[PDB]
Amino acid sequence: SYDTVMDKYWLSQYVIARETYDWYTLQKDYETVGMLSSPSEGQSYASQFQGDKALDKQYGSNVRTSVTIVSIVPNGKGIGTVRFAKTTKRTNETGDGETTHWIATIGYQYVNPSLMSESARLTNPLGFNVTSYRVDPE
Repeated sequence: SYDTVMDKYWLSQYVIARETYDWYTLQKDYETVGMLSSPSEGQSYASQFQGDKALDKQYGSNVRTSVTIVSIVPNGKGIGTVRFAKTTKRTNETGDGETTHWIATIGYQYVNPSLMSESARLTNPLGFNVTSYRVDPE
């Protein structure tokens, strides 16, 4: 399925943007999630970078969390399931970090792309749009 392959691409892009923590990549990841999410899901994502305990304020460049996509099942019923690993490393230090495994359940749709600017279509050509997101331990 062309649709299946394309859904997998965007679900993958979304999880990577949303679960990665990299100081030098943060603004771009943040905007990618923002652009690919509904207002409600976007504000909910953003809450982690708000306030005193905002993640960037706490970590700076001393922590990096990298994502590895393990498997993806879209279901054609507007929900996709993404299994992935997170590896967190304290950048100044050595070793390999902790790796943990998760399952993201993602509600998503595609919105008419004609209703966006050509510029916005350069980052989201198909109107991919995440309406709900949850992450649960394996």
